[PDB]
Amino acid sequence: MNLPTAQEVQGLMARYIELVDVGDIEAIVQMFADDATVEDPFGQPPIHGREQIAAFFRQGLGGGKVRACLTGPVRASHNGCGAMPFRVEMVWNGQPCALDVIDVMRFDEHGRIQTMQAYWSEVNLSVR
Amino acid sequence: MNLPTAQEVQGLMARYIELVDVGDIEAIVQMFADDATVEDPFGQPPIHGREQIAAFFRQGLGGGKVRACLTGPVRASHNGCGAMPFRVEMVWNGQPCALDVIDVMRFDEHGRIQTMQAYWSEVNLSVRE
Ligand SMILES: [Cl-]
Ligand SMILES: [Cl-]
Ligand SMILES: [Mg+2]
Ligand SMILES: [Mg+2]
Repeated sequence: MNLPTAQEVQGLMARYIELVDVGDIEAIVQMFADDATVEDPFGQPPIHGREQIAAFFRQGLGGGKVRACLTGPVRASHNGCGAMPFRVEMVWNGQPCALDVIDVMRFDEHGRIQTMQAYWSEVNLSVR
Repeated sequence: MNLPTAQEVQGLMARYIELVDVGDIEAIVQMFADDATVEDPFGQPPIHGREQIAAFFRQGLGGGKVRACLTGPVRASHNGCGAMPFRVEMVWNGQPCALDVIDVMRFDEHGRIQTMQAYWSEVNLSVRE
């Protein structure tokens, strides 16, 4: 509970996708530190504020049917950071779709997230 | 090339992995901006400039026997950045091992790598496959 060790990073990151897949918005939002920023998709301004991280997520996961799965292991550093590949199954244009995503996270001392960057574009989005 | 779009970033990144996979250390370096910054592994201090970058890559790759392959699609942005998952197979002490990596690249307006972060560690080395 201090800065996560690489093995522990592999744990918080993978929690984090479970939770997202099970749809627990409230549990997602206790993972973020108070000053934490969300860039999703990377390219677009950091979000920020705990009401605001919680409206972000509630806009993405509210309607309960999203499924998110890792598609390879969590790469983890020794300075409390990591990156992961995954896929998301969602709805676009009324129809089911997927989306391949990569997250990079830094974990502050308190084992909470501080930055989250998500990489994807249309170029990753596939209609099923 | 100017800043790269998203489709252009997917293609630049995938070529980096080939060039790595074939071991053309001058062609790799030349993908980088003249003043580019490598952090590999992210967290060890940034390797700066093509001289230093060349010394780095020669020391990883010059021994031979490294092969590198993507393991899913490149995740691109519209601000010339991306991210890709890949696996590096090598031979250590004559035992083969696999290393799972994600590189994160930021490209300039010539379409040269400005900055490369490589996320991995010792969790990510697996010495039976
Ligand atoms: Cl992977
Ligand atoms: Cl993937
Ligand atoms: Mg090849
Ligand atoms: Mg320049």
